[PDB]
Amino acid sequence: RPRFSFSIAAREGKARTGTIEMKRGVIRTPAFMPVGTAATVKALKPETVRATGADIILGNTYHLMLRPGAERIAKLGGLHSFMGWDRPILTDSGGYQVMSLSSLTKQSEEGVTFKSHLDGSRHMLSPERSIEIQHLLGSDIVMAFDECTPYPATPSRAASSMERSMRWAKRSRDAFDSRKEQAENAALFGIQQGSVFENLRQQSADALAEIGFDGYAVGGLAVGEGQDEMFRVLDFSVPMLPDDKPHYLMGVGKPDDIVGAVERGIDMFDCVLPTRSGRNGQAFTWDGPINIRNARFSEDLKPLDSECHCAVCQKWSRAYIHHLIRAGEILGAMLMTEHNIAFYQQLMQKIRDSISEGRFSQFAQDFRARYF
Amino acid sequence: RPRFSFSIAAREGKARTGTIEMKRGVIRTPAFMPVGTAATVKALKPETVRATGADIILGNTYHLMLRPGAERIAKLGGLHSFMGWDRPILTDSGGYQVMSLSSLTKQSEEGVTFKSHLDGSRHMLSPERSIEIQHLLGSDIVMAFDECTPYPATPSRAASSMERSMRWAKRSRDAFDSRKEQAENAALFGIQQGSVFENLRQQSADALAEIGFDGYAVGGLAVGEGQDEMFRVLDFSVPMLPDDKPHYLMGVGKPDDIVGAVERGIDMFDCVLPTRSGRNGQAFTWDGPINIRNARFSEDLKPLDSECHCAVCQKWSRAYIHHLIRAGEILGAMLMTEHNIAFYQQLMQKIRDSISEGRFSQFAQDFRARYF
Ligand SMILES: Nc1cc(N)c2c(=O)[nH][nH]c(=O)c2c1
Ligand SMILES: Nc1cc(N)c2c(=O)[nH][nH]c(=O)c2c1
Ligand SMILES: [Zn+2]
Ligand SMILES: [Zn+2]
Repeated sequence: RPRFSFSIAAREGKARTGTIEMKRGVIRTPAFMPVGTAATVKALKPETVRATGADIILGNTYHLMLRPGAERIAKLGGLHSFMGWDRPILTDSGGYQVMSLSSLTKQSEEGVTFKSHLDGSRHMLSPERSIEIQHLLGSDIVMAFDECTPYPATPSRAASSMERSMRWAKRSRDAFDSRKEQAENAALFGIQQGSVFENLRQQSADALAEIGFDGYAVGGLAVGEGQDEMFRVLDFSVPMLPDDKPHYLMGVGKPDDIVGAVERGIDMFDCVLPTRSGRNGQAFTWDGPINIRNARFSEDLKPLDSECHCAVCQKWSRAYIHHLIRAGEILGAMLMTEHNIAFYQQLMQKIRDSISEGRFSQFAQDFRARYF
Repeated sequence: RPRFSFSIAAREGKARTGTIEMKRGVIRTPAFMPVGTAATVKALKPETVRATGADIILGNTYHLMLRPGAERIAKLGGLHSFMGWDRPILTDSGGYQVMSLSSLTKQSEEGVTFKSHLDGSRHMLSPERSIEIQHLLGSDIVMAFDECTPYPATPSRAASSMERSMRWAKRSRDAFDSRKEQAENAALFGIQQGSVFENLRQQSADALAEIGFDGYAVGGLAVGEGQDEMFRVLDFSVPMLPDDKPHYLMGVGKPDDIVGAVERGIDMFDCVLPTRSGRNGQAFTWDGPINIRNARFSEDLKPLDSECHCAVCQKWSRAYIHHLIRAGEILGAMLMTEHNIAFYQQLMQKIRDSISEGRFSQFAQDFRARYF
């Protein structure tokens, strides 16, 4: 396969369905990427993640540079080898989690200096270091290092962050290209910023396209603005990005958000929702999510979802998983997670098929009628 | 298959190797039984437990009567159906864990009344109720309800507990037999008591044989007496039990204890060691156990054990599992547990094969030379 090749097979309105070919595998889009936090998709062996239908997973750069270490993972043969996942891996830049999880973050034009929320150590993450860490990890899709703008943002602050992000996008591009091995085997995605302001999003899109990237992510969303606002922003933002390249909506995972995002042109998604779902009792079903911990499921012999085809719904009942979760049993987490990720992948398959068949709009309608 | 049929295929000294045929499956002996505490073998799907080579698992009656409830499990179709394990299941009487984990235990000739260490509720466990609960669970091998004697024990107290246990063994037998369905489909094991005293063990063995059971367990050991004393007691105790029936050593699981116990006539074992091992970093190897959390394994690319054939040793390195455990990741527990249970099953296979081939004594010697 080629280093990177995105092809759209079918369309319906703004929605697209196709594939991304990379050296390590083919990615069917719209795609959902399970998140591997500390070099592991929570409570799941990589073979199980693949069994759910996943073509690609996301790796958190922030956690990896801290815990085992980027250099260490490289010495061990790369993240793929390390965790046992031989398919594509998209890695975030680490920046977003630096601003969310780390201590004493000192920001500058050069990058960001911060303290670990673990050992209390110190690191100087920058566009160059982030690209380098992602290289050390052996990432297939590398995200440009940016600065996520907090919501709500004033036009002036949103402009400054976006402008800095565009400058950092150029530095990310150059860092990526100067590393021969990485440029020849991996892909690079740029990230659009501009908060909720149309003019800023347009300037960001133009700057990104001018630099040139393999894919374009819509950043700065799913940060407290609500679905209506997110959709309103996506309405004008997605059309600004190059049509022939993948559109990636970062940190978006509620089923209804994904459906609406695909209707607006998004091809890729990632979220912790599925993994953190079965950690509190939340299991997704076609009739809406349910909290397995509720007493009404103590003697329910039916599977988590009536039509889901995952191994969990084939083999175990709600009653058993209810008991497992309430007992604080690890198997409870394993089973809940497998089902949830499988549910998401089935959602992505239903989306891809409906687009390919020109009945996506009807699917979106039927999905919402039942889900809500 | 028959309700119960034990047959010895080979012998070497006191050691035996054979099979127990039951309706739900064949059990190869000497056998190691993984422990399913809250209706789950910690961090493992039942298919994975079977993949390690396990022919049978143990179910904790104490935990089950408390958490989901015996009656509830029965209404749900039995423990086998509930947890997804269709092979034999041996259930303890619940008594031992009543004296170890529960609050305010009030003992009498009728049984034991106690408070739950969970909700703080109250229950009246007796030989009749224990047998009944095990029936409700759908147990294949039912353990008689006894009274484990604390170590050290005075001759007088050991005698009183043993005598009470023999009276409770008779009540267990009668309770079991009066329940047609249970008597026709399940097996009943009696438990020998008498502490470290030879005369008491002899009286217990005689009383048990007089009543008649499908199997005989050596109870009252692995309670703080040390390996030398345990072995010394087994030396004279095992020969007192019927030779043509299975000999079960309860709560014994260190690899060296199992080897020495088999040399003394034991056919069945169960222990939490394997499951609680990979919870602190302990992984068993042929060169002795290792603590995966130790910094020396951070960049060790070799598998947990060099010759182990489990899926974990085929797919992941010490370095990865070291990181997972130190990161508090669930997959760390899943991988450590699978390997440890697989190691135990391989130990049981090496024991069975060496007995069948008349070279067990040599195996025991070689095993210890390397393990220590
Ligand atoms: N919701 C979001 C999640 C993310 N991981 C990111 C990011 O990594 N970079 N930039 C972003 O804007 C962003 C937004
Ligand atoms: N070590 C032991 C573990 C056990 N689960 C038991 C038991 O269940 N009954 N009686 C016993 O003596 C005993 C001993
Ligand atoms: Zn399912
Ligand atoms: Zn192994």
